[PDB]
Amino acid sequence: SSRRNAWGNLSYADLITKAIESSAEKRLTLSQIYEWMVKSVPYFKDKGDSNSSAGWKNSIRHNLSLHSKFIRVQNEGTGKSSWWMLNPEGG
DNA sequence: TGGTTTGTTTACCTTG
DNA sequence: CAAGGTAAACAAACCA
Ligand SMILES: [Ca+2]
Ligand SMILES: [Cl-]
Repeated sequence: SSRRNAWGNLSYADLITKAIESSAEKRLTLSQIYEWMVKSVPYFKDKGDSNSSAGWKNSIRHNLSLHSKFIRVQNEGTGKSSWWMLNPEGG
């Protein structure tokens, strides 16, 4: 009752923002964001396997695409997925 | 090849 | 209504 969600008061977008800001280069691929969640948010420490992360990972992809505060940056690297970063121009 | 990952959207509930 | 969390439909790109 003192916390919006199980993991705390931060929204998914806030958590993504934190993960990104935590990197020296201020950019992370989707899987690095997943990694950061499982290593940094107590609540997800265990929800990391295949059968249990399906849902929150869906929520993360959803948040990345929906909010303009996050921009997708091309990574050819042949087969590598996009770098996700905070929109310079704000949300 | 066929299953998985990454991304984009739209929909559905619940709160405030 | 708006915001968020959660589901899900779809498809291009990957990859075992
Ligand atoms: Ca976006
Ligand atoms: Cl697409």
